[PDB]
Amino acid sequence: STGSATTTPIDSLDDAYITPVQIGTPAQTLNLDFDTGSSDLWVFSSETTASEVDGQTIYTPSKSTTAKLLSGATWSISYGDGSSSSGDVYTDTVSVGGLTVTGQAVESAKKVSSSFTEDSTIDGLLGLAFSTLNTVSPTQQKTFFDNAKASLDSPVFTADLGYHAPGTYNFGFIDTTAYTGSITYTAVSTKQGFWEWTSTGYAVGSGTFKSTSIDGIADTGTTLLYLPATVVSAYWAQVSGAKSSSSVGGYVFPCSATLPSFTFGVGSARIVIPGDYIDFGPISTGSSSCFGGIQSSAGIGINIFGDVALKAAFVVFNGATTPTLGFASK
Repeated sequence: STGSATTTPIDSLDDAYITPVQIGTPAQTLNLDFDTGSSDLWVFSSETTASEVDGQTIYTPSKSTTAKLLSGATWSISYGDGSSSSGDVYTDTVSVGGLTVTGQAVESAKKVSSSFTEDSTIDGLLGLAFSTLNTVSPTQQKTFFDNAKASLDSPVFTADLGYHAPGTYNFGFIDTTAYTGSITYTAVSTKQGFWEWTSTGYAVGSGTFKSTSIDGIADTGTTLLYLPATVVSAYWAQVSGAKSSSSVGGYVFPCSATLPSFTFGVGSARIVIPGDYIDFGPISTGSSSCFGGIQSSAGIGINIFGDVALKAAFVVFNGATTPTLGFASK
């Protein structure tokens, strides 16, 4: 089997991407944030505290003939940005782009934090990291990809995020028409539950590539690119008027600036992030100061190859017995 679904930016900055997911019988279609940095599939629902729902489409398990309550099960998650959610647990039939998993754990939110309530476009998350991070208790549950794996033509999914445009998540096959040149594969460590890999270095604009190991995670659920302070300083030093602002919360630059590209290494291959991808717009409405898309990971505890980096590539998440990551230009 295979599946193929279009993923769409939620706003004009590509702050996140949503992908339609069919849950239950008859299908209830919710738009979920596919997140390769977490491992819970959770949804706004008929059980979510009413005052914490603001425009989202909700899953109503009592209207699904295939929903089953996982007796006594609970879940509770906190994300790197400080957001959180919690609730109880159902299993139900879940389909993504034609690919169906029966008995998928669907985590129903009873409570969500303000940042989720305030985002009317995101009806929940679909986690695609390793199932060892799943937060269901007393028994951890498997991700959609883990459940689907044995049925897939090949044990892979791919992320092909668009810049200010729709993209694609594919399951079970590599679309050889979706990238230029070849895919370079690189080792993954699953020790922390993430798609964790080591980049071979970086370049700023037309600068000579610096060979240096940068351990980080491929995380479709994080907007920006977070890298060591040394690397990030070297980047913004090439932008006139750029500075790190403690009040804004990161590097900012004059909106009139021409941003250099940023290159990261994948083995001996190179992925080039165009300068425009690094522009996340006015720091507030009407401001002539803009927020940068490359920020320091200092304080996070890990480097994160988020959407800013991933949308510059066709990315293979290879869930073979020994997982790997593949990157191609496109």
